[PDB]
Amino acid sequence: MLSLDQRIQTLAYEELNKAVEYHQAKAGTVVVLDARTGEILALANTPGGRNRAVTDMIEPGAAIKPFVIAKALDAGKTDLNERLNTQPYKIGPSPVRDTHVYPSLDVRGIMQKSSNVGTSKLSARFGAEEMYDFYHELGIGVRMHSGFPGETAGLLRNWRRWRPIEQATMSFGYGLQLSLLQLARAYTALTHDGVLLPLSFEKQAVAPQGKRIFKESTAREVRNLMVSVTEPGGTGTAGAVDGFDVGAKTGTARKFVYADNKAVATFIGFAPAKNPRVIVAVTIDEPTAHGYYGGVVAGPPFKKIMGGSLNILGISPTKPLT
Repeated sequence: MLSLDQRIQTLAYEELNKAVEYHQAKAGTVVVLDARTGEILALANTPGGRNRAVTDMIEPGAAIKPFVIAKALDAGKTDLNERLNTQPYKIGPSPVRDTHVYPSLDVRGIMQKSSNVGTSKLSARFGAEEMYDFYHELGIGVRMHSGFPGETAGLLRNWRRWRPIEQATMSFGYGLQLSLLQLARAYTALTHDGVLLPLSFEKQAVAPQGKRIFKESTAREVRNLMVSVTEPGGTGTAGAVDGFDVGAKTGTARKFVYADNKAVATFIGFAPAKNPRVIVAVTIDEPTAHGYYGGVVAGPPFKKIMGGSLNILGISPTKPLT
């Protein structure tokens, strides 16, 4: 009747509490979607006061980067061969920096290493109004109308109020806010070959009519780029799943005072990367023990939830098991 798959939800709820307790976090959330139909297979929240996946508005941090890269590729403002100067720079007083000083990176490196500089430079190739409409067409600031009271629209500030630094920080996930469900929805544009899905709490006999945001070719090429995140040399190797190519993104969103230690560890990805079937999104709110970063904190729960979901759904491994 409903789209909930109890086998996946119980797996997700248990793996979530495991991670939340181990790292002594304030809260956590997991979303599992059918990557081809948008059916919500699992929605787990801890300490399960409210449905945080739908209600809690967060700055996504680095999790939004693949959409800026996809947009730059879709419109032809960059390509897969271009190497971008990724030295840290400033816009007036405000700095734009990565964790490491990379002299140059292509779009694959920007995804792989999670480069704020590279992503902001690609975004700066669009006008403020262009990015505003892009973010709004991704559903940022658009209510899900899931039915749960306390649902949030999200925050997308009017483009006319954007300072140049603010457009830059939005490109790597600060200055706009959305729920984990909204963020998981947006990734259907990458898995469903450029077509954004509306999501559904009930079973779907066929994928509903979505809305195209990217060319099919753009979505496929971006998916390949994101597999470098879980492969050695990427920030999300802790989310690799045995027997699959996993395209994913990690982020450590910082919170208001931006604090250097209070942060929401995020890990979101899909598999099988080339022909995705499952989206898994994990957020761990304010971990205080055994790590800080989305990769190390939310990676392991993603790994087990993704691998179990693929197994539960009977998805054949693409590579030999180890």
